Amino acid sequence: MVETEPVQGCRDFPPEAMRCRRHLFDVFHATAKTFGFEEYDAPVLESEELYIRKAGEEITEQMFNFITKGGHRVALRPEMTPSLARLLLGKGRSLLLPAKWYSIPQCWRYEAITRRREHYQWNMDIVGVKSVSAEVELVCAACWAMRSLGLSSKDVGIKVNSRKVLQTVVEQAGVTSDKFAPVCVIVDKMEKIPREEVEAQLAVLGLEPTVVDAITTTLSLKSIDEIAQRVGEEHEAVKELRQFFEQVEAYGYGDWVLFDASVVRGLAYYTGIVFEGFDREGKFRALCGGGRYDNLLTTYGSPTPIPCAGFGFGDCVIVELLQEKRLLPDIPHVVDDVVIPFDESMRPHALAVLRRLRDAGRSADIILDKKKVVQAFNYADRVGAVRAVLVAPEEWERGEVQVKMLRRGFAVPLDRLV
Amino acid sequence: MVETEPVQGCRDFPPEAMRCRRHLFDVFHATAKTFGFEEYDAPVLESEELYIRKAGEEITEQMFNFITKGGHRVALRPEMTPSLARLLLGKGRSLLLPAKWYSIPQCWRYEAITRRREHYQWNMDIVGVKSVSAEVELVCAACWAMRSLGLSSKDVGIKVNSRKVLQTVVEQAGVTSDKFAPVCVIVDKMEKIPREEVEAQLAVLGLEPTVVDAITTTLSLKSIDEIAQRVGEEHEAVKELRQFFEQVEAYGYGDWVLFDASVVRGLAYYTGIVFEGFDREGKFRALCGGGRYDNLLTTYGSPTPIPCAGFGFGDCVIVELLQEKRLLPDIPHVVDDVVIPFDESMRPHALAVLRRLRDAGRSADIILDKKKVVQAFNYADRVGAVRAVLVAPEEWERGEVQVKMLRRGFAVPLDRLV
Ligand SMILES: *CCC(=O)Nc1cnc2ccccc2c1
Ligand SMILES: *CCC(=O)Nc1cnc2ccccc2c1
Ligand SMILES: N[C@@H](Cc1c[nH]c[nH+]1)C(=O)O
Ligand SMILES: N[C@@H](Cc1c[nH]c[nH+]1)C(=O)O
Repeated sequence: MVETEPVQGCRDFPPEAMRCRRHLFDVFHATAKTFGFEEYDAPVLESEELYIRKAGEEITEQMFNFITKGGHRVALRPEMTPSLARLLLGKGRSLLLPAKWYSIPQCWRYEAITRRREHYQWNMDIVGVKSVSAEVELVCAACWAMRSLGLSSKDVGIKVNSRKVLQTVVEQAGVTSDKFAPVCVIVDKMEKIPREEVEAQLAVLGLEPTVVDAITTTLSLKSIDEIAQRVGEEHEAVKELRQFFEQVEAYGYGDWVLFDASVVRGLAYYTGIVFEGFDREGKFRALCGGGRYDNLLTTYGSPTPIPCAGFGFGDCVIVELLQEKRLLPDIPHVVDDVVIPFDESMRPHALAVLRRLRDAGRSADIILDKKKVVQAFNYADRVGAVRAVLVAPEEWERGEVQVKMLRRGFAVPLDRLV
Repeated sequence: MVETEPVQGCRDFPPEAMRCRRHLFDVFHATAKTFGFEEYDAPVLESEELYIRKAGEEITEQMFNFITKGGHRVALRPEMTPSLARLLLGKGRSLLLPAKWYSIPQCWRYEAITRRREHYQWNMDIVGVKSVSAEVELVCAACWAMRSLGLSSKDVGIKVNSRKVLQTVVEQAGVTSDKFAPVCVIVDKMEKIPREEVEAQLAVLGLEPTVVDAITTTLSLKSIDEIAQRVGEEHEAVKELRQFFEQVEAYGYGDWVLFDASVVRGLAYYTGIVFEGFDREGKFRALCGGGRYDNLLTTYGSPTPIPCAGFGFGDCVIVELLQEKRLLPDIPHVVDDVVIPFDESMRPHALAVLRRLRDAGRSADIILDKKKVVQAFNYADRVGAVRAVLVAPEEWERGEVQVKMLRRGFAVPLDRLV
């Protein structure tokens, strides 16, 4: 007896579960199409060199990696953004900007807590757009998908902030910019852990209380006005946030978005606006997350800087949420027609009827093994047949077949079936 | 400058290539729906124990495997069928038969020839059907997909045979059935390599010339009648083949299928009918391949035998074929509308028009960065916009917007856009 359970921390998708998965993914695809993005994909396997960012990120701590027999260090992608940029660099100047690329890759992490080791992540990125109009498009896409699954501005939101704010606090206070990204990582873990633990974890990177307290204060500012008092309306993070909120208002999604100076995200490459989907009952971790990352491509060796922004939207939390709101009922399998031979002698004919139904775009099954009509009808019910088509010898001589709608069973000519 | 090329032997799918991939996969999905199959999926990662079959198969010689840090021996699936059976066993008696399951998994092999290490394989299996009516359904599905891509009975075919034929030759000649599966593996490599090399490779497994010559002769029989002379019409492989050909005839695909006693397939678990898609110009390797495998589930420790049959249909050869026949032209990207602000002051309004178009199911982009109208029109062309919608201040005061079909530019009220 072989092991039926899957590999540690992975998921099987038998039909029922796969229909839930499809319900979700169809939304990601439709939203992408609505917003005008183009699909792409890259190998699940990447060179390990692609991810070592030296910022102390939780994503680079828990990487599912190994060695090919041929010696090359490779990894199951923990995320898609580095792969995207690998494609964008490959294209060079034959890349046409602006580009709006999306994908639904499965991504992989490794842990000792026997926790999931995989998830599917919708990725949406806009490449080659300087202005916050891209973030606006991105957030609006996030919200569209959410409403498409049947969530409202009363159920979820999008918290927004800009790392440029903290960028200045750290620059003015006298800390070399190399220390910045690792700080964002530490400051991102604020609600999750104590306050004295963060300040000690910051102090470890060579930062005195004056410099640390400035950081504490600026995360717990509640408005843009308060950000303005702290760094002026002159500040570009302020103009960007104002423009961002103005454009999302105009698009019609003002009720979905709000400012939150605590939001930094845990990844290193974000440089400007950042955002984080959340549920309004405070029950769940983030629904999705993204931001602007203007330097990643410079860092990958692009001769000229390429502005980007995008987000990830995982398959785990959104499902947990939809399930709580009872917006993910099991959809049962359907099929238009189940062709039923009265007996084996009728099989050849039933096969020609089966041909016609399919030829006309209908979905159809035919009873495969020898079985009684009554068992065949039971089978039709089980598989969600809208209609049973009985093929009996008597009707066949007349050029007819019996048809029963499942939601007597009337005689019908061949030609009127379709 | 980071490495832009992907990992050895894998493929990137930037937008253009991904549209080809989608063209193909949409066919696999539609054919599956037409034939009434249900989608499933399992982890790309499986325990290594799942594949060691001891038959000398080329698939188990070239397996892309490695060790998790946690010690477990795991592998990137070289095929889907063992994973399917893992799911089917997990379900036990809550599995409803007959079951018609399909999937489009990426599968992985390892080689020293720096050759592809991955492909996408459409898998279609019917579970819980004793009679050849399943193989009929399977082959007909194979052909449907092929015609759906625009191939004809004049371009490709399906060669059919039954391993039960060789089963008897080997049994009558006095060879323990353990030697059978390894023979099928060797006999499958017949066209690819010399004849004396196969007979020496057979002799290595403890088989004298009398027993070997029987095998040689029975592969090069050209008709079913000749199979009948050799093993009688009594024989069930003969009744099965006759029934198979009769049912495919009746379905309307007689011209696509033909008998070929050389066909055995290279995998161990096939027990009855087997089949192999081929192109009629003799140019390419197999388009797809499948068969009946009635014992795999017994072998996996099922308390009672579960009859199955199915096939694999890869993404490599079919593409090569379609490309030769010029049936895979690059489909360029489209989008319904590109909303164009006359200038930045018009952006808020353009965003509300963008809302309306999307709200109505249209796909739409909006000019994201600051740019001239003329550049905006050039952009609209590039991305396959069917229609440009210019939003100017003069028209806006009237409650109008300018609309230009891209395959003057007339004024239109907001409400008539959609
Ligand atoms: C329920 C939340 C969850 O499973 N999240 C998750 C799973 N797997 C990965 C793999 C790689 C990166 C992130 C995640 C997140
Ligand atoms: C062009 C044919 C081809 O690439 N075939 C192929 C590629 N990759 C795999 C991986 C696993 C098993 C089979 C194949 C076949
Ligand atoms: N890869 C990021 C999401 C993202 C896409 N684009 C920018 N950020 C994440 O894992 O959260
Ligand atoms: N897994 C088989 C195809 C198959 C599916 N079902 C039965 N056979 C192959 O790799 O060729």
